[PDB]
Amino acid sequence: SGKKPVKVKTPAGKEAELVPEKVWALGRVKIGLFKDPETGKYFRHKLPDDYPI
DNA sequence: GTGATCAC
DNA sequence: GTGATCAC
Repeated sequence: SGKKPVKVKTPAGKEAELVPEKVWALGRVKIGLFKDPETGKYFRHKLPDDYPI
């Protein structure tokens, strides 16, 4: 089932509400792996500090 | 330079 | 084998 959506900036520079595929703690910083739906390309982006890991 | 992850 | 993600 999907992860909680999160507002990210895409590598194109638009804000999108996207569902990460995978999330983890990068040391203290929470990181998600996202796919830009329009372009199909993967990118990583910081998650909120309270985001469920 | 570290810490984890995986599409490339 | 590693770029790229952040705050420290």
